[PDB]
Amino acid sequence: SMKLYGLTGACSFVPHVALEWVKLRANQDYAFQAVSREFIKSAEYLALNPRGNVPLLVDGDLALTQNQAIVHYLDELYPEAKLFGSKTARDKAKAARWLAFFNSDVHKSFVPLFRLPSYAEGNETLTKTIRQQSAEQILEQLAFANAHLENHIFFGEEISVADAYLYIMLNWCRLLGLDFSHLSQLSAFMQRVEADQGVDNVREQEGLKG
Amino acid sequence: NLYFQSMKLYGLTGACSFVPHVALEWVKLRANQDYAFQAVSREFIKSAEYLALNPRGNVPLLVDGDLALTQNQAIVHYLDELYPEAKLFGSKTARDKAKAARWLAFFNSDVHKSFVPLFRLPSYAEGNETLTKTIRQQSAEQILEQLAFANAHLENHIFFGEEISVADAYLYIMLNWCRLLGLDFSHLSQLSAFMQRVEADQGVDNVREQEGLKG
Ligand SMILES: N[C@@H](CCC(=O)N[C@@H](CS)C(=O)NCC(=O)O)C(=O)O
Ligand SMILES: N[C@@H](CCC(=O)N[C@@H](CS)C(=O)NCC(=O)O)C(=O)O
Ligand SMILES: [Cl-]
Repeated sequence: SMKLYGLTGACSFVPHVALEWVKLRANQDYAFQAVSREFIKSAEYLALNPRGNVPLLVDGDLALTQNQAIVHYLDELYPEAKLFGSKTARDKAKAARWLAFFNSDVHKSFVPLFRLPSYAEGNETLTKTIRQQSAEQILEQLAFANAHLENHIFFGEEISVADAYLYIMLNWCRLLGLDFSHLSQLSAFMQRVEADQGVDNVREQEGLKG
Repeated sequence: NLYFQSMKLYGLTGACSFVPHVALEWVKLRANQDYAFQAVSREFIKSAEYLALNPRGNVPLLVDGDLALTQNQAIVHYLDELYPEAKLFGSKTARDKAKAARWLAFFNSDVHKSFVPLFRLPSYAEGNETLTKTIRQQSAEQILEQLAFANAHLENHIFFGEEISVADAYLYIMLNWCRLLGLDFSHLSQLSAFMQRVEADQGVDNVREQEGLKG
């Protein structure tokens, strides 16, 4: 049985949702191990993942990192679970495109809001500037996602791992006090994602409600 | 013939779009499917005509009929689904493919961004000589720490797939960026040998020719 190491509420939410969909749709249970930021820098965890971060999926002798690799792997093993919102190559790729945008381009913009560059620490003006630029970048990227939702209810034909990724980044925005109320589709999107049983179960497990 | 055109890749020569270019060349060589390559300028990708195809104004972009597909990882996973026989991830087996996909993701999502400040200095450092030097040094250090991790893998593996893969193509082009930037990685001893192995691949060789990367 596979095991996922994750930080609750972090990007590892997405493979956690994927695993729960596999559970609900393909009848395969899995283990979730919530980790602390202290544990992931521990000698024990570093021996499994020298990069000292999450997600990490363990499936027997396979220790697999990277959000996109994990979910593409699960999709290959369990095509019937429709992790990318469809079974057809074209539609899966379109959802994979959104996942990749979120994971490679958007998540990136958040990094300075979670961990300030070393050169900025103690510099009030530079710190403010870096945080401002991150906020502006995020809002510009969210506007692009929001525009898509003007004509589509999800980032797949049905709900997909891309939707889970945007959802969690919007939860980060709420926690950081980065408002997105001007992007008119995002609130309803969050409600639709929250209505999915797999998402609901994971939000419960990771302590994300309320 | 008149109803189905080859796939078309828009790319910047020598940039990250090299990777799906190599993927398409491998599909050509191994699955006998030709494709079109359109080299673009940095000016053309900010043009009105191009923004109509790709509002994000960057590359790669793969057009296959009515599908306009962006993102390196999405493009290569798509081609792998259509042409599994091409072994774009260095294997046909799900676990071996996933391990290669993990390296591709590391390169595309984690390492590539470390280069960003070296290609385009953050605006707030413009005109600030000391901050500019600190940013560039720190970015160079970050890249080398990430490359050291790739180097370690190569201590007991010939490639990042079981056979050569899109992950190898991604590291390769980043090491080409390092050379072009003057970022010395020669203390990581597996990397030069790795570049030679990658360059020996027929598909890589073909794409390097097409993109003008030989010297
Ligand atoms: N490209 C990686 C990025 C993973 C990543 O950024 N992980 C972060 C957030 S989930 C993390 O573990 N941060 C804690 C730390 O690095 O100490 C992936 O997609 O898996
Ligand atoms: N996450 C995107 C990143 C695309 C990207 O970084 N593209 C660069 C090339 S390395 C680009 O288009 N740069 C535009 C320019 O240099 O003007 C992907 O994987 O496709
Ligand atoms: Cl994109």
